[PDB]
Formats: sequence, structure tokens, C-alpha cells
Amino acid sequence: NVTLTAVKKAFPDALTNAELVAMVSKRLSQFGYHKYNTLLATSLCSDEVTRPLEQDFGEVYGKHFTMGGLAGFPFGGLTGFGAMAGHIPDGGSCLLIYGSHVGVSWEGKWGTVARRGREKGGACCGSAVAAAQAVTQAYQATDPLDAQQGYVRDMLRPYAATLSEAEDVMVTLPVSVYDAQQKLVTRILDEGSNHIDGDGQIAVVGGIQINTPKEMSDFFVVRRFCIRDSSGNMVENFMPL
Amino acid sequence: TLTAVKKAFPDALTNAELVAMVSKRLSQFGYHKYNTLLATSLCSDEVTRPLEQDFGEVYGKHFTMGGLAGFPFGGLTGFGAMAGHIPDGGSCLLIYGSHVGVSWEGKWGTVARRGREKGGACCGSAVAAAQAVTQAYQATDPLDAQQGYVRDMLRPYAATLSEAEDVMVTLPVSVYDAQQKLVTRILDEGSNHIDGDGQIAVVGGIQINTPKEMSDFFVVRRFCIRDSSGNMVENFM
Ligand SMILES: [Zn+2]
Ligand SMILES: [Zn+2]
Repeated sequence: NVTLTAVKKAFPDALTNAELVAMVSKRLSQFGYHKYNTLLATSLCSDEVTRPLEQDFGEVYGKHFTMGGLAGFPFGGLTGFGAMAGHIPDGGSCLLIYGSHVGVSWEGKWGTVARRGREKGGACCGSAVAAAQAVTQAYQATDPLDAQQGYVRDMLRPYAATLSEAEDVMVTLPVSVYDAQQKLVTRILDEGSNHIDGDGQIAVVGGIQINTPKEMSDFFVVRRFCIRDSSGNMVENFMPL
Repeated sequence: TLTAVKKAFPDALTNAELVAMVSKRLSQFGYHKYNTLLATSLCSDEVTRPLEQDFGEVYGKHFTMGGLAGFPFGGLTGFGAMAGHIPDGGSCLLIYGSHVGVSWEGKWGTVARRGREKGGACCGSAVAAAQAVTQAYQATDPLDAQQGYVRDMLRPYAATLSEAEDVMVTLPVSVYDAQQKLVTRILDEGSNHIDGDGQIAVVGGIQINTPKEMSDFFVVRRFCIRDSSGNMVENFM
């Protein structure tokens, strides 16, 4: 269909949720990640359409720790990571799944997707799109109440030039949000490596979550898939797929 | 464990009791599965997930507003986003709360965790924030911003926490009070995003996390309905 063709034109390497979970769990099983000894953590957007990915991994690794917030940034931060690390089964490891997301419609249009019970779905990712509008308009001019969305604007500001010049800003936006996210994730992992001990590891899957209409499988574009030791050193890199 | 729970919180409900009671009441006000968006503000901690799953079985996939210690860190933008996802002519149901672990031995502030000899603190975030604000009291950047906000919101409770006979049973009550103030502010400020006959139903309280082979509990402190104007239409407490 139009939607699937659109998805694979923008991201030829995109996997279905089912393909992703099968691939990740199979690979990690060879490195001793099983259900009993793995704590799943996610950093995905607040938006309810991102839940299926959490459910799909949760079927394999159980109830997850949530690090995310608006646009999928790991707002739980250093304290959240340390808390999570203190929950890892003894002698076990963590698996962190993070990413931006974007909707694609029945017409193959990016930045929006039909939502249950609504005639108009609005923006997807709403947070990222609003932040994009704010930073690009500021550019083209060449308190916890709302603090998170403030941070999203802050982290997207370096991409303002990139966004304004983009052929399709709605495909470029989630790529930019992912790049901003992966930098923050790296920093948290570097700062929090003290919380992982001995042969404990952290496996990381990062990329772009693609939300399609409910009658269709969602997709995920993997950009990072690797394993880090307790010292913070990369031990395995599974990219490219 | 159960004795300890009812000792401190005599009105505690099991998760099952809670979901049955809430869904039964809201069905009388036209809340069903197709026309309700569920939103939660619960702690990041993986032990709070069962409550979301139990409500999720009734109302579907949920919007998350929460963060460390269960504070609605999604804030105004998060609420507005969520409101724009509500089924046409429908409503939202927001479930929020602090949480606390209680152990096999009936000790507050900790609960055995899957695969671990030692469970550590529960709520971890809240306990660490309580330590920081009490010690600072008794002395009469997104990287870690969220925990900074938890400390900020707990600071008014410093005296209460320092004078508590058991700070671990008192802490989730203070955190709930801090949360309910922020939730009310968000709902007041974001009232514009609810239109027409649309409503916001709110359930707030203290989530009690017990060992895995035991039902979790919830202490309801708030259960009410708000209209699109932000006025309270029903109070079930
Ligand atoms: Zn989003
Ligand atoms: Zn907690």
C-alpha cells in the first residue's frame, strides 16, 4: 500500500515491531540476556501511540522502567538511570530502548497519523513538531509546569538551520530528534557507568519509531544497537543490520 | 504485609477493587472503552506498571504524563497533547499518585524486587529527595533536572518529614500532596484544551507496591470529574 511504500522510500531499512523484537532478543540471547535476568528500560514519547513498542518488548523482558517524556528524550536523566540500575536482577543486565517517533498517514504523509476515535489526528510527534516550529521561526528571523517542552526546544535549536532547509521537514524532524536524543543518552550512560557493576552490562537499541494507522504494523528504524560493559566501554556493536 | 498496609491505610483497595470501582462509577457518566483516553502520572519505577496495565485492560493504551516519583512532568504541553488525542466527543481519565514499597516484613519504603537479594528504596526518587531536603532543613541542564524538581517540590515538607515517627510511611503522603497541587495547576491552566461536553475524570492517591506474589494496593485521595470549563461536576469522595 501507499503507507508501506512511503515508509520504505524514506527508510529502506525499517523493521516491523515484530521483526525488531525477534532480531534484538535473538542477538541478545547469545550474550546471556534472558527474561529473568534482564531489566527493560524505555525512553519513548509520552504519546499513547508509542505504547505498542513497549508492550512488544515487555512480552519478552517483562515490566519496564520508563526514562522518557516529551518527544522521547530520556528526561529521567542521571537519577532515573541510577534508580533503574539499582533494580537490575543480580548478575544481570539492562536493555534500553529509545527513540524519536513520527506518524505516517494512509496517504503516506509524514508527521501525522489517524488516531482512534478522531476524524483529525493532529501532529505526530506533537511535541517535536511544536518545538520545530518555535526554533525554525526564531531562526528564520535571521518551573516544572512546562519545563520539559522547554528542554525539547533547547535540544532542537542546533538543528534549526537543518530543519528550515529540509525538503520534507516531517521526515527530517525525527532524524534530528533522534540525533539530539542519542547524544543525551550517551552522556547519561557515560555519567552513570558507576551504577553498573562487574559483569553487568547495558544493551542499547536506539532509532526512529514509525507510527502507522492502527490496522497496520508499526515500524522502527534502528540507528544504534550495541552493548556496553560496566566500565562504560563498548563491547559489541551490531550495526549495521 | 497486609496488616501493615491496613494499619497505616485502612481504606486501601486492591488494584482489582480500584479498577472495578472506578470503571463502574464512570460507566454511569458515559465513560466507556471507545470514547475514553487513559492518561497516567506514575513513577518511572518498573513496579508501578501493574496499575497502568490493570486500567489499560479497561480503557486501552495510555498517555504517560509522569516521571520521577510520579510527578506530572509532561506538564502543560503534555496535557495539551493528550487532550488533542481524546476521541471526538469523549473524555480523559487521569490516574496519578505517589507510591511506596512495603516488604514481606511489613517495613515501609522498600519492597523485594525480581532477581535481587536486596530491593533498595521504593520510592527511590522520593527517598533520595527526602534525604536531601531534610538534611538541609536540619542544618536549620536536562541531565538531572527532573530529580532537581522533585527536591524542589518536596522542600516545603522538610519539617513534616524530619518530625515523622516513620518517615517512610509519611513520605508518600507528602509526595501525593505535592503532586495533587501540580496536577490541579496543570488542569486549571490547560482547561482550554478540553472542549464541549468533554470531561476530565481524575483519580489520585498513593500506590502501594507489595511483593510480587501479593496484590498491590491503592489509597484513593481524589476521585472526581471536571467539565470543559474546569469546574468540578462530580466528587465521589
Ligand atoms: Zn511524540
Ligand atoms: Zn518511585
